[PDB]
Amino acid sequence: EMPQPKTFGELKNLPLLNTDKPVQALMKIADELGEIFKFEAPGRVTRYLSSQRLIKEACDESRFDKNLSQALKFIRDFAGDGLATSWTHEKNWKKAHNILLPSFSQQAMKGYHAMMVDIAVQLVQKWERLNADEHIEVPEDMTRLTLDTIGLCGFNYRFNSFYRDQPHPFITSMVRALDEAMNKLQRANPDDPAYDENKRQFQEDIKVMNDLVDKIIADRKASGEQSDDLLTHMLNGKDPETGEPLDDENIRYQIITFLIAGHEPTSGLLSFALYFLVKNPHVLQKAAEEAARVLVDPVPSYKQVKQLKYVGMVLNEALRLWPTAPAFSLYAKEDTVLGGEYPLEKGDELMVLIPQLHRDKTIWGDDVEEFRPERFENPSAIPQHAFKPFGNGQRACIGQQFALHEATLVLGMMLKHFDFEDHTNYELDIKETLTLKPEGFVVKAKSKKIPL
Ligand code: HEM
Ligand SMILES: O=C(CCCCn1ccnc1)N[C@@H](Cc1ccccc1)C(=O)O
Repeated sequence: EMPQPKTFGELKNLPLLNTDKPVQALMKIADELGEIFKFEAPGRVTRYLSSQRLIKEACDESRFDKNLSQALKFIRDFAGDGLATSWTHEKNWKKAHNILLPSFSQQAMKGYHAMMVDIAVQLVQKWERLNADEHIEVPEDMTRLTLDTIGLCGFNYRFNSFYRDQPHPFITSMVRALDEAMNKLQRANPDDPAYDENKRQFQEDIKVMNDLVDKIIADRKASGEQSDDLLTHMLNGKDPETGEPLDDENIRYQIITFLIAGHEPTSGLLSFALYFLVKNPHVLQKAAEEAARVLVDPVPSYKQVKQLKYVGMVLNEALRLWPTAPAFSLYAKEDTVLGGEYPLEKGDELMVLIPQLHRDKTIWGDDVEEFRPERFENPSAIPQHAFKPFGNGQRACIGQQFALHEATLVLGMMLKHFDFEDHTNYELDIKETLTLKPEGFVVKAKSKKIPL
């Protein structure tokens, strides 16, 4: 009874994801098959959920817990039992959860703001300093910004991305390791000697990341500056339940986890937000008007960022259309029936296909493809589990407020400081990595010539 997309013999559905854009492939499948489809691969089955109707059940934490998708399982080879790749039942998940949640308290957020502004100003300055007719490589610069922000705010580490015309080596290795991790989904015989080089490159890339992590830790140890940041909590915070701090190994995984998680989807969000803004000039103008009205100081204060309501709406609407961490996986904690209709056995896996959730016309109306920030004029109007860019429940994104604050600040500053032109009439082309990004999205920015 459950729809299932086309199969490939013994490979079952797995070749469907042998594409550069698997999330978009799954969205198309969802478009065809509806709110739920079974997806089989050799030795694996999951069910992709796309309707709020079913996802609200899936989001019942008494019935389902976070599952490590194959992607996360393979990413776990270097993210280990960091927060994102740990099972809820692993001691280190709840420990690190409890230890690191304070890093995203309101007070923490205020504390990050200055460094977020530091990086944002670097972005603005970069764009201010472009010559006539030069253009902005949007995902690239958003990723420079987000990486630097998480590095600086989180770890008091400067990736100095705006000093580089190429991504920081960490990124290069992180991108290749993520990609290798996700390529393993397709690999029938992962121990085939043909993948020895992939294994070597994987370890080399993991070593690059870990070397940077070791440097972040050593620099913090050696530091004479007082820090009270995410790393501080990693190195010193004690879990109230266990009384225990994170052990060294987990700290390292958390650093890797947060460097990755703390920058990748946010960069996508910013990129998509700017994409949608330049595609929707009335929206852009409204957002710009808000930025101009609110950001009355040379650098935004924390409170001003919080007053960028419409910018927040823009970001939420971008997350609605292109949630940059576009899926998460769940497993049935016990036998349960989904939707009154689909019996699941304990351990059965679900995938929540967030972009498709966000296109559930029964929630959003028929105009789901339109970019309408006003959908979020009162976010509380959105039904529960209808809008899930940050995942669910206690396994939701710990960094959501950081992401949104950063993105609101940055977008606000961008909108305050520049007019943007979609000079190429850019054709959305969504590159799928760990996140989604509008690949090749370029704009031209005309400074409003507002000093910092
Ligand atoms: C707009 C940007 C972001 C989006 C869309 C996003 C999305 C998500 C989603 C969907 C999950 C759940 C994944 C799952 O259940 O498998 C998640 C978890 C997580 N995110 Fe984010 N995220 C963003 C930014 C960030 C930031 C800025 C940080 C850290 C500073 C971060 C750190 C994490 C961590 C550590 C987890 C795992 C939480 C846990 O399981 O304990 N993310 N994110
Ligand atoms: O589920 C995840 C992993 C989601 C990670 C989201 N994310 C980002 C940051 N934090 C969490 N991919 C999806 C889509 C997919 C399928 C095959 C190959 C690659 C991708 C799936 O396997 O169905």
